[PDB]
Amino acid sequence: EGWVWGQIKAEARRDAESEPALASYLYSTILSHSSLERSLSFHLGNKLCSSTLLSTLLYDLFLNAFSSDPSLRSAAVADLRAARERDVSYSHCLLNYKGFLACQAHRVAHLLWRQSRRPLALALHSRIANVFAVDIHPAARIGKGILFDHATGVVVGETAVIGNNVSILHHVTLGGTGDRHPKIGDGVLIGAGATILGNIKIGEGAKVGAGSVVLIDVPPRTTAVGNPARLV
Amino acid sequence: EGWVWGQIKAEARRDAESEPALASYLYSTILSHSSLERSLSFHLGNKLCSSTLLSTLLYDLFLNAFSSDPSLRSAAVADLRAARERDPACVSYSHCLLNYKGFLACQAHRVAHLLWRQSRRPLALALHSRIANVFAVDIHPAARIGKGILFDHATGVVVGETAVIGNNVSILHHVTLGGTVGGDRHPKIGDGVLIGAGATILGNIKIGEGAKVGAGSVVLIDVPPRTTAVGNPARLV
Amino acid sequence: EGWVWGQIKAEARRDAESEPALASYLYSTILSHSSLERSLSFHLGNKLCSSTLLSTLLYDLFLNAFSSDPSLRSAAVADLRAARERDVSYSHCLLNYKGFLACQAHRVAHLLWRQSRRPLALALHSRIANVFAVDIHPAARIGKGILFDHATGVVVGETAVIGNNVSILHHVTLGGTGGDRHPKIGDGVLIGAGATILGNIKIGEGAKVGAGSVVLIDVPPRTTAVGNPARLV
Ligand SMILES: CC(C)(COP(=O)(O)OP(=O)(O)OC[C@H]1O[C@@H](n2cnc3c(N)ncnc32)[C@H](O)[C@@H]1OP(=O)(O)O)[C@@H](O)C(=O)NCCC(=O)NCCS
Ligand SMILES: CC(C)(COP(=O)(O)OP(=O)(O)OC[C@H]1O[C@@H](n2cnc3c(N)ncnc32)[C@H](O)[C@@H]1OP(=O)(O)O)[C@@H](O)C(=O)NCCC(=O)NCCS
Ligand SMILES: CC(C)(COP(=O)(O)OP(=O)(O)OC[C@H]1O[C@@H](n2cnc3c(N)ncnc32)[C@H](O)[C@@H]1OP(=O)(O)O)[C@@H](O)C(=O)NCCC(=O)NCCS
Repeated sequence: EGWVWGQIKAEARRDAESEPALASYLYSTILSHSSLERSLSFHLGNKLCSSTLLSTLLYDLFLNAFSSDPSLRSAAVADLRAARERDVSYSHCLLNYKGFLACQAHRVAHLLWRQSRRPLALALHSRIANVFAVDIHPAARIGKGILFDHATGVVVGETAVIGNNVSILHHVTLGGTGDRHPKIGDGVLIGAGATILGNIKIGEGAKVGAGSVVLIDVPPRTTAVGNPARLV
Repeated sequence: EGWVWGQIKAEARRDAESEPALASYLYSTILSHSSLERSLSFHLGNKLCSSTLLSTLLYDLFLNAFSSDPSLRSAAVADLRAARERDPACVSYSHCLLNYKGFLACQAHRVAHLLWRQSRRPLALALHSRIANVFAVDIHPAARIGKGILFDHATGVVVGETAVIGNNVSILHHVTLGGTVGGDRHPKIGDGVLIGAGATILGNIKIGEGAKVGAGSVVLIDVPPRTTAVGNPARLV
Repeated sequence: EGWVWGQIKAEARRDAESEPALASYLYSTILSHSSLERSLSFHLGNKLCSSTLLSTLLYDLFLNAFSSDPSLRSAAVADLRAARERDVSYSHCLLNYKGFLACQAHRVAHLLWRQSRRPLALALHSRIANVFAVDIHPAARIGKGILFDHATGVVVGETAVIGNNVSILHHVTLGGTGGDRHPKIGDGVLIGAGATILGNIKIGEGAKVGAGSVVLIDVPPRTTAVGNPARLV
């Protein structure tokens, strides 16, 4: 993290000196701080704010969360390495990637939902669907190192589980058909416009083709595709 | 309705004491009010506003609509009950009212549909655009929807100018009821129909009563009532 | 153009008198201007502004682009004719059509991407994805006479090429599967709603890709691809 943070500063410092119309915002958002945690809260606050919710209130809200849970910072960094490897600049991904931003703002919403602040967690969950166009129910359990390519259009149900190092592309739907939502193994690649329905199990290292409609379980390391989807 | 309105005010009261940050907003929107019609209008006007349209201008507009049409109030309650009785995530009445893109969009549409029949079409499209921006629901003002409609995860939905949606229909996210130029060219949905996520239904075809259309399906033919349509291209089951 | 603008000013002066809820906004946007570029620049600036980017700044940016490049003004009028022909009243298409407004904002980002103002280009690119719900990489080459119908949900890759007179619909994905790796769409093609096209494959002139289709192979001119996976018809 400490080095990753060192990158973003240098990388945001270049974009500042070369593009003056983004200089101010880059300073306040990134260059004026001394920690990724503070710089990520400052951003998420300004992005998710509304009449109902001040920007300052949310800056405070995400800052406490990040400073109260070490796993979150461990995730935010892991989700940032996942992009720079799998996908951009480190700083662009910080300030421009809806998939990254929303994943992080979800963990806070997940936290709030565990700490019995459900009315606020659903409110924050509503902003996320409005701004980042990502629709993950707060109760959903997601891992770290998650990549959301062009996250516009994503829907994750209430009782779904997303393992680590999963790549979920645009327009993916993990929904029902109780515990009625899919469980995604570590290192799964889900294709664009894919819909996976019902409490089923996608195996580790598996891959799901674009436009697929998976109803049945998908064994690890296997590739499933089609409408309906069968094992290749 | 007075029960639903009474249930909303109660749940809102519980949330205002459990979370201070949402207190003031819940008061002004729900608690400080005496009816559902006024609380809905107050809320729509705040989510569908811009520099083009003031929040206060819209407040009056929806408020004049609901007060000049009993059917509009009936549709909102019927829609409220249908998210409590039907929705997977099992929402309380207040959370559907405030946080649900679908239900909220549907009530903004009914007014837009009203400004179209009342020959205020340049306004009916201005308000149609806002609904698309904010709620991510693209229904033409000339489209006919019933009441008791469900809209899970609203974002993505598109409904055509000539389409017809009956009562108690469940439309899921990313569904398209669109064409295949002039005339009846969009689908007619019967009552009780469930339309799966992502599914696209094209043309002046009729999805009969109680039928079901699975996710990611591409329906191009008529679907006989009380049956199930599925696949690309969709087949009857 | 000199007429299509004359027709916009006509339709706009009409709605301005038939709905005073929009009267000041129409005057400010359209009727107080003497060019299509200025009104388009004005509008696109208010539609895309945020805390990062002032509306009066983006109004300066769009104005200086259309004024520097005559092929922008043409591509705008082309896109306008296309929607009027294929889909609006001209005024309505100018002010409320997400697909149109996206295109004309994208080309400006594309210019910045060539003129090496790539941080600004991607900034402007990221607003266009918010406001207009169209995700086109500034690197993507698009022609003119382009129609995005209910433009929500469109994703266009970095090495995609979209030819003249193409109709791209609801929920289309022109994506991948470094280097050239995205679709190349010929002139006159109609892409269906929900369709996903993947790879450095070519869609020939005047072809047709059905709705919800998944395209992985090339598609020969003047033929129709359909289904999942897509078969020629
Ligand atoms: C399926 C995928 C994951 C590749 O995995 P894979 O193991 O290499 O799959 P294969 O290349 O072996 O597929 C070969 C067979 O599966 C079929 N197939 C492959 N991808 C398919 C798809 N997306 N939809 C339907 N069928 C598909 C092929 O038609 C072929 O069928 P065949 O056996 O009858 O000849 C990949 O092709 C894909 O779908 N990626 C989506 C990524 C995306 O959408 N990116 C958008 C970026 S903007
Ligand atoms: C289609 C649906 C309505 C089921 O209706 P149904 O009458 O019970 O049909 P069944 O579940 O009994 O399955 C019947 C057949 O159709 C097939 N089938 C069902 N749903 C399918 C789908 N979405 N795609 C492709 N094939 C499907 C089944 O494989 C089965 O095949 P078979 O004849 O070889 O056995 C349901 O599967 C569905 O798709 N719901 C939408 C899910 C959704 O949108 N969730 C989001 C909530 S967050
Ligand atoms: C493919 C399309 C362009 C029609 O073009 P076309 O050249 O006339 O193709 P046809 O109508 O002759 O199709 C006939 C056959 O292709 C099949 N077919 C056509 N369109 C299909 C589609 N979108 N999906 C699956 N199958 C399709 C038909 O079932 C039919 O089957 P058959 O081979 O057994 O006879 C049209 O169907 C389409 O996909 N339009 C999308 C536009 C849209 O989605 N608009 C939304 C507006 S809001």
